[PDB]
Amino acid sequence: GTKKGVSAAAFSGVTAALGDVGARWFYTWAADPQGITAPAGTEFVPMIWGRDSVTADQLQRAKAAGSTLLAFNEPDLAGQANMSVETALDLWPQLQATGMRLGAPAVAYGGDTPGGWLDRFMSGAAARGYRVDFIPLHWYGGDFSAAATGQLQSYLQAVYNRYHRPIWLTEYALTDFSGSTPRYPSAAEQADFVSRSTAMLNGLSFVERYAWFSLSTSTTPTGLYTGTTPNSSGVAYRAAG
Ligand code: NA
Repeated sequence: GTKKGVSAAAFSGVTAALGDVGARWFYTWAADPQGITAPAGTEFVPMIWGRDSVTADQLQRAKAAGSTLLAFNEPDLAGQANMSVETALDLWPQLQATGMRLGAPAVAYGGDTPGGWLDRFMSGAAARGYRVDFIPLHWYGGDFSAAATGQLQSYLQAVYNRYHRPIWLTEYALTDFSGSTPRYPSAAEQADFVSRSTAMLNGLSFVERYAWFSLSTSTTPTGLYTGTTPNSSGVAYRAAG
């Protein structure tokens, strides 16, 4: 398959972990690999994370580093890119002018909601004659049962049905963020979800790429690897197509 990728940072053993897990692509939330040496066959995808990365220098660096460009990360959240739709649209021509295959900003929430951030962005892009080649999404499930895969699927399908752009899933895991501090599944629940979700994602033609959040436990408790050693979730992700 071409779909399976990961987000990553340059922790000790990252090059080995990327190859071990079989990542076809990766990204780093930045315009370059952030110190990661990718294994052969693992494609880096640059990102323009927020307003401060919309510079001629960053855009040229991104275009030198890869072929596909991801736009702003969670502009809908104050603790992430924290950007209005208007600001994102006004910056958009600079990203579009790279000529790269271009992903929408990845909203944290509400991608299928009429009048939400993504909907207003896509509507304004269409009105302005802008190009948006694909839509990357984020999804963190708070229901840790076998039902989680179908919940994720329904969100992806809703966003595809609304805008008819191919979908990337650039962050996903089981994590309940409803509370003052994140709540996580058991290791077994997580590994089962990795298996079921990747099988689902591999069968949806409109999902081009997906990336578990994240490769390393140094990034998040939902990490797949500690150093070069996969946990049961990393083993399940490695086994996925
Ligand atoms: Na390029």
